[PDB]
Amino acid sequence: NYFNTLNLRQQLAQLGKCRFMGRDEFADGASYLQGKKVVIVLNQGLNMRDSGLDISYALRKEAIAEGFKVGTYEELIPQADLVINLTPDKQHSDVVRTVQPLMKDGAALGYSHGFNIVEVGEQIRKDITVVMVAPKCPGTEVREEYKRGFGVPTLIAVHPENDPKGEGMAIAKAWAAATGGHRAGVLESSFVAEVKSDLMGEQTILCGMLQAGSLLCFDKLVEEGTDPAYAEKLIQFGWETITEALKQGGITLMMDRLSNPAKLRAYALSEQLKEIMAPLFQKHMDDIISGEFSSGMMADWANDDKKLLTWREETGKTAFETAPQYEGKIGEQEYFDKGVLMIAMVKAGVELAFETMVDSGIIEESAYYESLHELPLIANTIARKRLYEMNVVISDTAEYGNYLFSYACVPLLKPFMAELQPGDLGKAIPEGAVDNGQLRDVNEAIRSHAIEQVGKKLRGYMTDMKRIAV
Amino acid sequence: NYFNTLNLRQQLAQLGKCRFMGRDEFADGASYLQGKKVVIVGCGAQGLNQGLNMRDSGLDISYALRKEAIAEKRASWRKATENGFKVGTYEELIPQADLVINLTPDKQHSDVVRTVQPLMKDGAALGYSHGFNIVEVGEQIRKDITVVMVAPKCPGTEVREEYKRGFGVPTLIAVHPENDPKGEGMAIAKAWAAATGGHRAGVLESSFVAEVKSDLMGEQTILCGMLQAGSLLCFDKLVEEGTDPAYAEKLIQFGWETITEALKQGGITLMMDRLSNPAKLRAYALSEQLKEIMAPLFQKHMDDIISGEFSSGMMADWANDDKKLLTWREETGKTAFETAPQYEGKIGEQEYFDKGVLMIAMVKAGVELAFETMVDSGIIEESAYYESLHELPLIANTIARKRLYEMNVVISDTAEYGNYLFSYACVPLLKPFMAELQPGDLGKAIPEGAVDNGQLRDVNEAIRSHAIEQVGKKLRGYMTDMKRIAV
Amino acid sequence: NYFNTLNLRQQLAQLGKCRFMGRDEFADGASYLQYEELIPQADLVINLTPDKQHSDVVRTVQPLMKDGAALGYSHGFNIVEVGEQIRKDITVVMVAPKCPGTEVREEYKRGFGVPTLIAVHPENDPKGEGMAIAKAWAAATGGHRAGVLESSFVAEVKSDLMGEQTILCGMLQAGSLLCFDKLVEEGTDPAYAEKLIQFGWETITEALKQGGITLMMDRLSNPAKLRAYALSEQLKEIMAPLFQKHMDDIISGEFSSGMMADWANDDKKLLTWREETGKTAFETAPQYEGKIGEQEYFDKGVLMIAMVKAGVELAFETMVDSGIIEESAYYESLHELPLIANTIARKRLYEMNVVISDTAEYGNYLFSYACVPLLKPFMAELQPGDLGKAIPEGAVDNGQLRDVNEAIRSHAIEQVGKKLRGYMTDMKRIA
Amino acid sequence: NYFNTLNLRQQLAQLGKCRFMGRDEFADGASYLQGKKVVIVGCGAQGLNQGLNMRDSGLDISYALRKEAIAEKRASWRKATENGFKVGTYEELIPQADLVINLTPDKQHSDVVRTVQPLMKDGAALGYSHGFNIVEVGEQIRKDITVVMVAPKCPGTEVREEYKRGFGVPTLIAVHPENDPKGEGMAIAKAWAAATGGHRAGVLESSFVAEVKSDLMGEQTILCGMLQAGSLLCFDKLVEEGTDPAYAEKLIQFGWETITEALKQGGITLMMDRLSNPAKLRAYALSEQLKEIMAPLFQKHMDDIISGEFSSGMMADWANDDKKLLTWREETGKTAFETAPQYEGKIGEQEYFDKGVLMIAMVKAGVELAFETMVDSGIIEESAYYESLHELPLIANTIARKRLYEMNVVISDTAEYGNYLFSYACVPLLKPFMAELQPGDLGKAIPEGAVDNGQLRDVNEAIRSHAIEQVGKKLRGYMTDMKRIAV
Repeated sequence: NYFNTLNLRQQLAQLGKCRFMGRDEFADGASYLQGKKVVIVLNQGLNMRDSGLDISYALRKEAIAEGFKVGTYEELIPQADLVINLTPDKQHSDVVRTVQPLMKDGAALGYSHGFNIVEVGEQIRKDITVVMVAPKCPGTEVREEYKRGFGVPTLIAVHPENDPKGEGMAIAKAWAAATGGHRAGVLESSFVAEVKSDLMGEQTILCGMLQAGSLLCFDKLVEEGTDPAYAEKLIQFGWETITEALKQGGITLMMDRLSNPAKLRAYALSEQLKEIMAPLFQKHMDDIISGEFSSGMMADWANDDKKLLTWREETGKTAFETAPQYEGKIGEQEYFDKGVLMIAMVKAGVELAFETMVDSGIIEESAYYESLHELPLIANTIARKRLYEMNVVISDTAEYGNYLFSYACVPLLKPFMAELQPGDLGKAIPEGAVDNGQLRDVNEAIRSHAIEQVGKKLRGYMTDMKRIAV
Repeated sequence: NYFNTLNLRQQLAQLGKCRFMGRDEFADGASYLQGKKVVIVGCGAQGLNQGLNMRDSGLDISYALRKEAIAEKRASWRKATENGFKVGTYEELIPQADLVINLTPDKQHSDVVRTVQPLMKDGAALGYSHGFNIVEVGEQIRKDITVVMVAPKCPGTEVREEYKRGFGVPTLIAVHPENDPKGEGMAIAKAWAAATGGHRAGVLESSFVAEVKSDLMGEQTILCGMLQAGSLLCFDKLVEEGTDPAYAEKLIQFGWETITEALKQGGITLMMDRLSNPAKLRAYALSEQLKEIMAPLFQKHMDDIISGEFSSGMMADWANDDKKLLTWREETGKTAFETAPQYEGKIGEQEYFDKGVLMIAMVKAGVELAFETMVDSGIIEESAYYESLHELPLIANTIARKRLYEMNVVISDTAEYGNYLFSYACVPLLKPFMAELQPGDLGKAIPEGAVDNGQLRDVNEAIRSHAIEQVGKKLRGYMTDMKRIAV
Repeated sequence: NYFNTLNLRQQLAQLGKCRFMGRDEFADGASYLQYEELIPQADLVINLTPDKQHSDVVRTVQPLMKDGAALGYSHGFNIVEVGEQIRKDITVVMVAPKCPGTEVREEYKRGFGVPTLIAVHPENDPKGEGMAIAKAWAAATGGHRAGVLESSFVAEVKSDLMGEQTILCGMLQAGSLLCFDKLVEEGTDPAYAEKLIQFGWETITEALKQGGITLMMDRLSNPAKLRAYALSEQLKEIMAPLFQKHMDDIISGEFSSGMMADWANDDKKLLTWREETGKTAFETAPQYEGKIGEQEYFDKGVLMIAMVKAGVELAFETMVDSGIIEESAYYESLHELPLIANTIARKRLYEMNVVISDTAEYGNYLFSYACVPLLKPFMAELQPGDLGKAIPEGAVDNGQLRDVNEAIRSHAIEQVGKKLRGYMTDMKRIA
Repeated sequence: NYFNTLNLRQQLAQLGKCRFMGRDEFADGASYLQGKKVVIVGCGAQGLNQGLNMRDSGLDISYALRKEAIAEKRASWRKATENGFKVGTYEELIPQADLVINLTPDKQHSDVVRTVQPLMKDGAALGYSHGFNIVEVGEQIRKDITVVMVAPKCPGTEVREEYKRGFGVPTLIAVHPENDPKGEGMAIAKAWAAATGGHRAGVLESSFVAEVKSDLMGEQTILCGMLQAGSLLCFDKLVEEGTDPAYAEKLIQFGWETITEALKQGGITLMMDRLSNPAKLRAYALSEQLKEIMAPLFQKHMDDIISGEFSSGMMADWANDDKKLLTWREETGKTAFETAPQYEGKIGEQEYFDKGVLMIAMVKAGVELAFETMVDSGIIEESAYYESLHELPLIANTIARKRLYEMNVVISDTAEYGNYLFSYACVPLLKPFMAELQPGDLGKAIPEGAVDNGQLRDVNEAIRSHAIEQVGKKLRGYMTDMKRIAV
């Protein structure tokens, strides 16, 4: 909607904003927010307090009728310098359409995600400064990391249309610092870049790939013997185990945890998935860009979330979701060795998401964070309570997206599955000799990928930031 | 229209295609086209010229014209016959053609293609020099016809002059994806290109969309639009401030050529280096102020070009008997500069630089801005470089030959309309800017002297550090080697 | 000694001369160049006799050589290590193919060739046609087909001698013995242990040939790779002073002098070591009848792999630290290692020491009889999986794996290697 | 002596040590010395500077003077005490002292330590500011004594001046391997360097050998030797060609400083950039000719510095009562340039450039040739830079203050000897070159005007593509960051 009012050059200009900000740029912290009253509409407030800010949660009237000054809207919004609205996507219009009137002049509005501004096309009072601070973590590891004296990497942005006194960045950086983001790393992006990539990631590989992949591997393991109790155990904690290597060294390291002959097959499966799934990944990115996605989901918002719930149904009534969990323990290496197709699905999904985004004007640095960086964290979720936990930790917009994709992906891959060879999923592939040349050329192609190169450079930064704990 | 039926991802894909090909990729020269019947439609300048080259290259070239042209002893008809070419009618040469090269003016493209297709056999190839008919008009070519493009990077006849010197002009080639049934696009495309001599100087593998958008932006912005605007703005200023008209017109007519020659040898960096330190810094300053003022107008043109608002607009004029094109042509021809007498005496090379500080700045400003705007619209640097700097020295040569009149005559009608569309906007835009020119900006040299070391250092780096200077150095290198192989 | 008459600057000059020529510098080809009876009527002479009887040859060949004639070498040892003088009218050049055996011919017949080095002596190029002859000569051997390096007599000798007596042969011999005796000593049937060693090096270096150390290490399981890495380091740490000693004596000429002395002592040391070495268990051991899977040689040769990595790096490093060019060091501390491994698989150490020059052999022994003793305490503390058995394939520390992988492919020689191999791979594509 | 005891490999090892350290590598600063006895043997300009610096840094500093020097309150006594510095004798200070900084002239170095060691406790450290003692003389220090070094990259007293400004001077620290028992060398050296504020500009982790060998080369060539030979040669030339002696004396006295300042801001690149194009072209050509002629001489110097031929020869003179050093000093002071009257009128900044074409070229030739010759001898580009360009501006400031007299009086005797050693050979060497200068090379400006585009482009690249220019921009970039930290 708002994105669609821009032209190619203007969309591209915004679509490609994402710079890793230096440590010299945060030589102030939450300074610009010192003294000023900050009204949130926990994760962050708790952290910001320890930074020296005046946090105050403004709960709903009905809620505040049945350690911060938990007051209300009119009882806080007026003298508020920065209203950090963190309500669900489906209700931003209302919240913002009731909070603005109460907001004083020269105040700033705070967003966590840019769906309202960009997709819904919300109109904010020309004197209100609109900004955004979104930490890279599906859960609450932001507050946790804050305790360890460190923090999670975060993205900041300031809507051009609403930068009255030109103090958007000052507030943004201040807010980010208060959350500890400057400790890990802050990405100077934009509302448009954040929304398109975010939607792409979550529905295509961060959650979309993991749901379809879980319901495809489990179901397959069962069709091929395998004790469902044991199966479900592999699928539930697998993603997490292989993705932990992914977190430590990218796709490169993840592939190296396999035996050379295993790896090669994994690479082979990887390339085949990308061949099959490419069109779907594209369709998803294209619909996000054209605004066809947002438009469609919103139709469900006004239709009682029918689709969003109907899919909740089937999801909860799936073999995997409703299956016994093996009691015995499974070795770490066992999840790799037995999860060749899973590793292959990760590589293909990560690479395809990355590539599709970059082909749509999104900068690599940005695409990296939305197609690989958070993949681990979301995996940890399933490794706690199957898909259920995932579709609970993530927003409804994410879940809606995941279903939209996964319920299309699964069928698409039915034939492919019906062709798996022994060793692909379930039984391990024995280490052995392999063509020296093929091993060399394949190992190179992997670490040579655009996401492995930037992922390295980016992981290298976020590391030097953790070095500084003095 | 066609571009408009594409989504963000698809447009970007096309917009970004531009690879400098390897000399070895043309090992078969024009062989693929050997023994084939090549029919050229429209014997204009580029038409006749490409014909001569392709003939000298051993190809089978014959010109096809509307029966009326041949009947009326029209000029196109005489040009062909007087040049020992086989000239016939559409129904007489098209039916057995393997390659129909449409080199008629853009306005006529749709009509030409509408009568030539029916006569074209199955599997035959249709060639263009500009992708306007395909991208902007949306022309639908029969499914079995292969559509390709070969666009020599030169405004006039240098493509022939260079070929006679055993060399050539750098060229762009493309093959429309929707029309490559036998997958022989590139084969035909490379053959034709080599036939014109393009492989000797360098050939770029781009796309129809990338060629149309970048090419339109360049001509209506820095390649022609800026030169006209600048010539008029600068000449007038020169006279207003006292300079003798006859001497002022000489300064402008040959000024561009002299300073762009330096640009040719070494990009913006060298052009600026010809100036004295204090003069350089001022030029730098002026160009930055100029880029601030013109950025919106530059952007409007690029935006309108990307959105089809420009083609749509010009097509409106096509159907209006070229009213806007012709009225602007006539007006531009009545300008003081176009009629001003030319200085009798002589002007030294360095005088054009010293007395043309603003002209140098306009070139720098226009070049970077056009390049920048294009790259910001999804066009790849290589393309942007060729359409916002490479051909500038060539257009300047045209002006040094016969004022603006020559430029507008040499360039296509689409380029002429595009130029005017920008010119009649850019001149007013700069009125206030010109009103504040300081002494030395234009007309008089800035006394040589000391300059702050830090500033000269910072300005020298700002110059050669620019994206266009980087790419330029590289791309000029390639072309210099291809030319280097003149043995 | 010539090299010794030069000063630090003049030495670093020669020592650092080595440029990988291009496809273009070989357009003419052998076109330029197209007993006492032939000696006089000769355009160019090609002395390929052993280093010991080199001075003599020239001392009888010069007199017969016409004026403006050219003299060619294959090892500047006689020019650099031996203060050999030649007529100022004689143009001295060199063309030495980077291959020990005879693949210099086997490859030519196939169409390709062996990457060869060429150089011209400073004070011996009056007509200034050194390169003309060298390029034409080398071209006639098929060198331009694989790649020819433009180095110098000094750069050639100094690095050539360090390579053969260190990683190319010295490490191979000492490694074989140390490893064979250790296997047997730990139980392993001597007939089996014998095949492992004889053919192990060849199998291992094959990967090394295709993708340098990186690929060699990649053939091992992660846990085995990590162990091979550690063993590699420990190893370099210990052999360090020895490689340095060898490189240093080759620079100072303490080596060339020591061996030229044994030339007067009727190759005493050279033959005492040639014999003593044949009495070794490995040289005189029964060969397993059964078979050993390609992958077994890797999984059961961890310490063997470590010796190669360590040896190649340390040799490469020590050469660069003495003023030798990277690419120059690559072709003398890794490129030829595979070719020599083949020799050992063909006929144990006997074959190797027989193929390599007498100088090469002498050097090998000088290192072996020193290295072997040095590693005894090391070997004594080995662990299961390190040699003979196979470290079971399992999980490893993501971080440690990742760091080691990068540590391995980040080494200088691995960088140059990937590049140089690429060059040669494309020089071969041109056919 | 010592350096000669090492072999090719071993030499190159030490010879190639010199890496720029990270800002945070000095988090502790000089806290490793806070609470220890810091004694400084011998007091002079250099000494007092550092002491006063480490003083404010917070370190117990004392000055151990000779027996007589305390009885008749000599210069050293005065300078120290007057500043409120704790003074004493060797017998009452050296013992129970953690760090004994030997800041005395090289000529007396051996003897100084040959009396200080015995009194030094166990585990005590012996610092330096030049390794001529260690490297050039077989000075044997107690196996238990740690030998470190901290030599600031400034000939004058800016090490103290810049410290008072809250900044510092890039310093080069090192540690003799043969004397690092408790392996605390780097810990101390690092602290010492921080105590002089050196970490505020940039601290280079090098070695005793790299320092000596490079430090000596630069001073006797480009850094000083060239400046003296250049001054004399040009002054005599300017006068011989008709420039008023008083004006010529001023052109030379203040030219090196002016030209060299631009050098300080942007390396050879910016320096050349201050000249007019035709002038830049000529300076460039003169630079090449000058390097071809002086190559053997620069080489000889570097070579003798390595072979020990230099240190050997100078030490000989030490015993001969400094015969040569004094004779040359006397001769120099009688040169026309040193006694000539200084023009009273003002000379514009740009004039020093324009009329100093040859001076600029001499700096280019000398700088590159020195750098080139050092690198060709195993010295790292990083180390070659600081000793063949970084300090040139500072030495030029000296001459501008009091002709060559001041230069020679500021630099050490070893430096002065090296200078004369080179000068009195360079001057006769360039006599025939000077006889061939063309109009404009010296004393008169070369009028701006046209120049071949390609040529100017080429020269421009050649200039900024030189090795020293590369490392230069890199290093100067680092030092500028440490500088930009004015927070």
